[PDB]
Amino acid sequence: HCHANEYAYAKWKLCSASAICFIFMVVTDAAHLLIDLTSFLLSLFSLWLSSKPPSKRLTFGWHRAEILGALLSILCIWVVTGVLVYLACERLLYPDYQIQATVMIIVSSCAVAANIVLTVVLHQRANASVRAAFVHALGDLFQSISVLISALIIYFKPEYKIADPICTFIFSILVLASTITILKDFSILLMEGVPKSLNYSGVKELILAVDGVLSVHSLHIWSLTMNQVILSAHVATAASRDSQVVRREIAKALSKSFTMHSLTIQMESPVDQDPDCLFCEDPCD
Amino acid sequence: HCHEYAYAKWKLCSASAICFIFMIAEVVGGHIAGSLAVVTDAAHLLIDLTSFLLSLFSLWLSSKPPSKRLTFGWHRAEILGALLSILCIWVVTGVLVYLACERLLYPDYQIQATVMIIVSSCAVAANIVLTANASVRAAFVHALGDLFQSISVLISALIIYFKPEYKIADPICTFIFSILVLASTITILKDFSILLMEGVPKSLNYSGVKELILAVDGVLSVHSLHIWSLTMNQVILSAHVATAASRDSQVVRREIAKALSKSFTMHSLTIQMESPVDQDPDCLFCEDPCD
Ligand SMILES: [Zn+2]
Ligand SMILES: [Zn+2]
Ligand SMILES: [Zn+2]
Ligand SMILES: [Zn+2]
Repeated sequence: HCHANEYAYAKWKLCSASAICFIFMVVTDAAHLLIDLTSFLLSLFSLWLSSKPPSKRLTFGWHRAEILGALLSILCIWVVTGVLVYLACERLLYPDYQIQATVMIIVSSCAVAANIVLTVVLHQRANASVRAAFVHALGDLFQSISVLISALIIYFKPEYKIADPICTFIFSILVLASTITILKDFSILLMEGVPKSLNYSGVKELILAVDGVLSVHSLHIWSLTMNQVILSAHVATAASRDSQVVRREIAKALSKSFTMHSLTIQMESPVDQDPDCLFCEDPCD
Repeated sequence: HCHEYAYAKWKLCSASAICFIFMIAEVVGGHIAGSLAVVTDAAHLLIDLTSFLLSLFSLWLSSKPPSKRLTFGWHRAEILGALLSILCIWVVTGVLVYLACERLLYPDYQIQATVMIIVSSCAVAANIVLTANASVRAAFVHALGDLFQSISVLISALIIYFKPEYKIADPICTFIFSILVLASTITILKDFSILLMEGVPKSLNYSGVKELILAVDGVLSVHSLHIWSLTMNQVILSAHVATAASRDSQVVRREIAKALSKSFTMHSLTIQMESPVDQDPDCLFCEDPCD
């Protein structure tokens, strides 16, 4: 008949961390004291949207909205990065600037400790929702050390005085290198692309492992947000065989292969027309 | 059975290049000259430029057929680029309102708008020379719409040449134009978001299509009804259905899909055509959409 364990593990992840970065929240230096707080509050928002039920307009529910908000946060990250870059290139163009070289250090003192508390505690031992907040936390950890160490030279030998530019540069660059991966991941998720953890051809062999299947076309198997996969394909079997028990055994095999979320099978007839099935011939791969 | 590219590129890539140099002119008149009002349409021209860009981009993608990792072609990358361009519009409007409210609170500036007027005067004249299916009309309506916006920027600045008394025509006009453009963004982004989360198309109705299902001799009971569209107008269908053992299930779904095609166009569709086991009270995982 084809028919709150791990998501609930996330309630104790940010609801506290939100208040923590809130307490965390020089006047211009306190600017990024909220870029993390807002992001993680929106992450919790995404969690509550994952809690939502299905509907008619949204038959599957309100799930991918989580990735939507995630990528929105990532775009705001893209934003704040370029902001810092503008500051750095301008202050390169304006190499003159005066401020005590430790007043920012002494407040980055708690910051490096502030960030690392929430960052690596949020480290894994696998919803990307958590990971998106983590790489942000891991991201602003760079902001914690972008000026802390890079200003000590000014405090010690200001004959260079511009180590903050290069350190900000490299840290923002590494944040972006962190982004690119999950960026392309989220893309192919929303791009209706099959999940990374799966091998289309592998699933094909899983199918063909049954005596019943003689051919399969119009196969489509993509996933929801994280581990919720949807399956569709056509199949022709021996006309002598009972599709019902056949398809039941098929679904049995697909389940015993690995997890599923939703499966549809056309169960076509052997009849069928290969020479012009080219419309769904095969994925070019 | 379960079922020009050059000119397509050229007449649209070249047209986008015409819009590009349009932007180029209105922006070389833009920054150093005045820096106050003219930049308003700049984005609008630029955002429509990017719209044409991403449409031809999507054609370029469609030139690549689907693959193993991509079962449905590079279509939805259209929406990706669309929403990204939307966010660019949002950030440019944001910096615009930022500087505008700053100049409002900080009146410390001065402008000889006249020399900045004529560089923006022929700009709307350039909007005049650039003038079917109710879409080209909608584009002509868009064109007419662009005028109302573009023509408004001058008439504001003109009396100021005679009336230095107020001088505040630029902030308010920039503000209202930002409102119009952000409202357009709101509309289109609501549309595209509802499209995402694998939403059903607005042009169609779940209840209507499921009634079309239930209105056939074969059907006895359906469930798992999951239907939606890809990017713009290509819809996909998935659902289960049980009926009597006597029915020739194959021809049943055959005629079902036939009547569905008859109802309207689809891109893909699958049906499981389930059995009269029917664990109805335990089908709560597939009982109905909450609506
Ligand atoms: Zn079922
Ligand atoms: Zn075929
Ligand atoms: Zn087929
Ligand atoms: Zn059920």
